[PDB]
Amino acid sequence: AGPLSGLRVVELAGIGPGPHAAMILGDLGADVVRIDRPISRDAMLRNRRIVTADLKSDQGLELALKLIAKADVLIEGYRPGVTERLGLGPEECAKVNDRLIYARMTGWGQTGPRSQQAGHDINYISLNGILHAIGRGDERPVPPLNLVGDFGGGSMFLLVGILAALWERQSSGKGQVVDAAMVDGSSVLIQMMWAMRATGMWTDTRGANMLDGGAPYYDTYECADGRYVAVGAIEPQFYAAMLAGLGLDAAELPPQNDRARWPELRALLTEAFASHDRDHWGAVFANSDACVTPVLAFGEVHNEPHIIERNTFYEANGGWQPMPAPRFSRTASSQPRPPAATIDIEAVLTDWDG
Amino acid sequence: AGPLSGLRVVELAGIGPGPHAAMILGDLGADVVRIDRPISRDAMLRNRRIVTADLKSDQGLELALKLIAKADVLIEGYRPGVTERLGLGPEECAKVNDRLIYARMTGWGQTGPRSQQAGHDINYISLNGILHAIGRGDERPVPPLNLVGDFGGGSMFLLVGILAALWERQSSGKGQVVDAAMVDGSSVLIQMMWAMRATGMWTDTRGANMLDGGAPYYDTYECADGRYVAVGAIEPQFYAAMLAGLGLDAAELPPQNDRARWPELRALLTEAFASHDRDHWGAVFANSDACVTPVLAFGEVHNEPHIIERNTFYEANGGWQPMPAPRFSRTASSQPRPPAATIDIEAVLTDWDG
Ligand SMILES: CC(C)Cc1ccc([C@@H](C)C(=O)SCCNC(=O)CCNC(=O)[C@H](O)C(C)(C)COP(=O)(O)OP(=O)(O)OC[C@H]2O[C@@H]([n+]3c[nH]c4c(N)ncnc43)[C@H](O)[C@@H]2OP(=O)(O)O)cc1
Ligand SMILES: CC(C)Cc1ccc([C@H](C)C(=O)SCCNC(=O)CCNC(=O)[C@H](O)C(C)(C)COP(=O)(O)OP(=O)(O)OC[C@H]2O[C@@H]([n+]3c[nH]c4c(N)ncnc43)[C@H](O)[C@@H]2OP(=O)(O)O)cc1
Repeated sequence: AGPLSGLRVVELAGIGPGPHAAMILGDLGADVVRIDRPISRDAMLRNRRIVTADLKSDQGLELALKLIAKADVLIEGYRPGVTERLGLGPEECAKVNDRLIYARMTGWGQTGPRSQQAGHDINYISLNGILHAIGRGDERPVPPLNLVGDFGGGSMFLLVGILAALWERQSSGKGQVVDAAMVDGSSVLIQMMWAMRATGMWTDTRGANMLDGGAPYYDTYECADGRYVAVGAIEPQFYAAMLAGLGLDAAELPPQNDRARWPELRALLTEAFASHDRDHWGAVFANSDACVTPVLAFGEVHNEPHIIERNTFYEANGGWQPMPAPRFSRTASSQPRPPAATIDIEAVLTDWDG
Repeated sequence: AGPLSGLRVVELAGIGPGPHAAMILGDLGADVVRIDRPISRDAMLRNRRIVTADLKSDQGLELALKLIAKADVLIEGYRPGVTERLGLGPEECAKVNDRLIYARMTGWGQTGPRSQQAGHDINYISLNGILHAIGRGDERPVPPLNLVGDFGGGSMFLLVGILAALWERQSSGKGQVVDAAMVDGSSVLIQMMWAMRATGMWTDTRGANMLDGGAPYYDTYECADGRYVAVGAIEPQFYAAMLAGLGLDAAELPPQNDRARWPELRALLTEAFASHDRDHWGAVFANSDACVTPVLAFGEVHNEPHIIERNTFYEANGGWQPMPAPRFSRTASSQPRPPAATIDIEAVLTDWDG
C-alpha cells in the first residue's frame, strides 16, 4: 500500500544489511522475492515471498535467472566474486535484463586489499575512525551494536543507491550496479564529525566532545532508582529550562560551556538527578523544552504515550515490531505481513510473467 | 554527474539530519538550493547553491514559493507548524506544485504528545529502547554520537522516503508529504534487535549480548601500546582463525559460546592481545579471516591502504572528507564541490526558468 508498490525485488538470502534493505523495500510496498537454499520466526523476514533454489545446480541457476529477468532490483550480500562464480553476476544478468539495479551489499567493497576478507560491522567501523570515537574516555571503545556498519552506513546506503538508480533509469532506460560498502556508507554517515574535525569542533579524544558523552549537558544520568535519564539540552534556553526543573540556581553553577569546569558542572547535575527517580524527572520535564527524557528499556517502550499514540510499533506474534518508516501522506504503507510458508517459484514466475 | 543529476531540491536551512540528507542528494548529482536566513567552512554544505531570503517577509516568501514551484523536493526540519505559519506549508506548496515531495525531518514526528517538544538525537533514542542498549553493563548508557537518531534513523530515512516518493510519482504523476521522525527511523534501524528479543536471542540487559560488547569474540581489546583491535569473529572458522593467530590452543580454552565461561575466555584473550602492540596484531592478522582489525583514530584513517585504494576519502582544504556513497557503475558521482559564495536567488530562478 506504500509508495514502492509495483516494484519487483529479488533478494539472495544473506545476513545483516542485505535482509534489512530488502525488508524496508517490502515495508514500503515492494514485491520482494527472497531466494533461499532448499515457516519463519524472524520478524526481519516480514513482507516477502520466500522461494527456494540450489543456485549451484543447473535448474536452480536457470529459475533464478528467469525470476531476475522480470525484476527491477537484485540484492546480493556475498563476498565479491561469489555471484559471478554462480553465474548470477552483473554481466550475466545484463544479458537477460539490462534494466536491472544490481545492488551489491558488502563491508569492504567490490575491490581493494580487504575486499576478499571476512568481517563484520565492528571491523568496518574500526578501520574508519568511528569505533574509536564511541564509549567513555577511560576505557576501550564499545560497539554501538551493529547499528552503524550494518544498518545506518549499510542497508540504508544500499537503499539510497537502489532508489537513486531507479530515478536514473526513468531517463536512461537502464539499470546499473550499486556498490554499497559499509566502510563507505558509514563514513558518509559520520561526515558531520569529519567536517567538525577540520574546524576545531571535534577531537580524536574519546569521550571528550560535545556529542559523545563528554558534555555534561549531552549525556545520561543515573537517577535515585538506578534507572537513567538522557539530557540533550544543547541550546542555552533549553539548558536553562533543564536547571530550573532540577531546582538549581544558574548563578551558582559554572557556565554551561566552560569546559574547564565541566567536571564540577557534571558533579552538580549528577547529585541533582540522583535525588529523585527516573519517572519523577519524566514527570518534571514532561512538556518542557529541557531536552530531558527517560531512558526506556525495550520492554517499557510499549507503555510510553508518544510511542503508543503514533503507532511506532505493532504487536506481531510474541512481541512488538517497528511499523514502517518513514511515513507517507498519500500512499501510506500497510502493517507488515508476517513471515509465511515458502511458495512455489513457478507460481512466482507465473505471477510476474516469466 | 551521479544518478540524481536532474533532481531539483530546495532545502530550507536547518541543523543535523536535514542538511545531511540534502548533502547526500547533492553528492549523487542533485541540484540542491539551500535557502538560508539573511562561503561556508562546513564541508557538510558541500554540493549546494546557497541563496538567502527572509521567509517571514512578503518578498522572501514570494521568491521561496517561486523556487519551490520549480523543484522536485523540499526539505524542512523545523517544529511541526513552523512552515505552516510561514505560508510554506504542504497545502500552500501543493497549490503551486502538486508534484513536490515535501520532506519533513523531525525527531518526534508531526503529531503526538511530544511533537512540539525540543530535543536532540539522544532524546529520540532514549524513548525507543536504543540508548538503553548501548555501552558497558556496569555503567550508565553511552550515546553513540548522533549516528543513530540524526543520521542512521534520520537523514537516511528521509532520503529513502524522498526517493520512494519519486518512484511513486512516476505512476501517479503527483507528490506527497514524507513524515520522517527519528524516533521511527531509528526503531526500524534497530528492527533486528526487536526481532531477536521475540525469540530469546536478545536481552534488555546492557552489555551482555552478542553484538553489544558482551561476547569476547565481538568487542575491542586493548593492546600493549594502549591502542586497540576490534574482534568480530562470530562464525566458528573465523573464531578458529582468530585463536590460531593468537597462538592459543582451542583445547585449553572454554568453548566460544559457553556464556557461563565468557569472563574466563575474555581474560585469556585480554592477556593475549595485551602482549603485543596494535600494529603487531595489525600485521599478524591484516590478511586473514580472523575478523581482527586495528581500531584507527580519525587522524590515522588516511594512512590505511584499503581506505587509500578505494578513495573512501578526499582531501578538501584543511582535511579529509568522505567521498559519496554508495557507488554507481555507470553514473558515478563527482568529487563534491566545496561550499561556495552565496549565489543571487534571482539567478537560480533564471536557471530553473522560475
Ligand atoms: C551547534 C549545532 C549546530 C551542532 C549540533 C548538531 C547536531 C545535533 C543533534 C544532536 C540534533 O539532534 S539537532 C536536530 C534537533 N532536532 C530536530 O531537528 C527535530 C525537529 N526540530 C525541532 O524540534 C526544532 O527545530 C529544534 C531543533 C528543537 C529547535 O527549536 P527552535 O524553537 O529553535 O526552532 P523551530 O524549528 O521551533 O522554529 C524555527 C523558527 O525559525 C523561523 N525561520 C526559519 N527559517 C527562516 C527564514 N529563512 N527567515 C525567517 N525566519 C525563519 C520560523 O519562522 C520559526 O519561528 P516560529 O516563531 O514560527 O517558531 C546537535 C547539535
Ligand atoms: C543476528 C543474526 C540473525 C543476523 C546478523 C546480522 C549482522 C551480523 C554482523 C554484525 C554482520 O556484519 S553481517 C554482514 C557481514 N559482512 C558482509 O556481509 C560483507 C560481505 N560479505 C562477506 O564478505 C561474507 O559473505 C561473510 C559475511 C564475511 C561470510 O563469509 P563466507 O565465506 O561465509 O561467505 P561468502 O560470501 O564468501 O560465500 C558465499 C557462498 O554461498 C554460496 N551460495 C549462496 N547461495 C547459494 C545457494 N542458493 N545454493 C548453494 N550455494 C549458495 C556461494 O556459492 C558461496 O560459495 P563460494 O563457493 O563462493 O564460497 C551478524 C548476524
